[PDB]
Amino acid sequence: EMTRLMVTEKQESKNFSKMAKSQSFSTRIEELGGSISFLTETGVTMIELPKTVSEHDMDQLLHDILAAGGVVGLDSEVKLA
Repeated sequence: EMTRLMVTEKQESKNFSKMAKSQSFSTRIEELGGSISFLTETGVTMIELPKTVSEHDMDQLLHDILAAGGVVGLDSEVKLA
């Protein structure tokens, strides 16, 4: 299970592009139950994260997104709930 955030990398959040690609963010949610999805056609990064992660991993890792300027949009909560 995993809630997918559609992040967009552009002059706004292009700081996020390589953040998600970083060794830290490559793994962070993947080991929790979610993962990364890059849609490089337009510059979107869909982060799937289950609310079954620890609140730290939920809040602060989806916030790691925002730390990178990455903007979070709700694709779907826990694999399309």
